[PDB]
Amino acid sequence: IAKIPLDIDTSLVSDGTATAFDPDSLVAERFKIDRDVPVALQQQMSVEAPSNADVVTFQVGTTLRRTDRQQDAGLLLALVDTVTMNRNTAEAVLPHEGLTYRFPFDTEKKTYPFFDPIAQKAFDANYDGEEDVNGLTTYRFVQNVGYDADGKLADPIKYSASVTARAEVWGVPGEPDESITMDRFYAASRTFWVDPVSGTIVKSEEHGYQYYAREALKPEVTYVDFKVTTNEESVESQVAAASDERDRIALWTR
Ligand SMILES: [Xe]
Ligand SMILES: [Xe]
Ligand SMILES: [Xe]
Repeated sequence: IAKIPLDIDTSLVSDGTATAFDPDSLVAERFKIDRDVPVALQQQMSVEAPSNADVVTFQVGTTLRRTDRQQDAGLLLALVDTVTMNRNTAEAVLPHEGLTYRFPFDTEKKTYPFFDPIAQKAFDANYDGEEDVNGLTTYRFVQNVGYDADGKLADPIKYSASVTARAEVWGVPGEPDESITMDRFYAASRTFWVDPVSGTIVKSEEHGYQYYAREALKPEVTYVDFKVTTNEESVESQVAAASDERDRIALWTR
């Protein structure tokens, strides 16, 4: 019925709060962890080569920054991702699988595989109900990565990463000047609000958690624990884009 357009160029922002390690304390006497820090997650998406009649490539740059700092300070996380997807299905075709940044046209009330770029694997995005978003009826989907159905930490992803520091520097118990090596782990939970016609994700809520531990289910030191939601302006921009796409599709479909 339709193809993902080749002229997508969006910059979306999600605001929220985090507990975060201060990267500027890496060589300090004690690793500094700041609580209840305001943050902004910015996602910039642009179309790149290869894109043609069949496929579309998106380059996505994502940053998480503290908003109680000026522009040269407070960068917490940065990720660049590149994916080529089928223009008709939105499915991925470094190797990605399933949905990544959009749902298919005529999205159904069912489970979809949705890629997590840190886990480097697709996890179920389960249908969770209908909800109005700025006058548009959307389908809500929920994806858990490392958390079970009850929201308990169960299978966090171990990064392939490790950090070695004295117990006094980590701020954990230990023998005097004991050297401790901890692995980095990741777990996340996301909610997507989807326009069922165009498949556009008009709003998202994301709760990301990265920490250091000797054992996966016994987190010891937080790297980042953030919860963000797409801001009003970004939701309005996506609802407008989805609405334009829907108006165009309505002209040649039944
Ligand atoms: Xe990020
Ligand atoms: Xe660290
Ligand atoms: Xe850390």
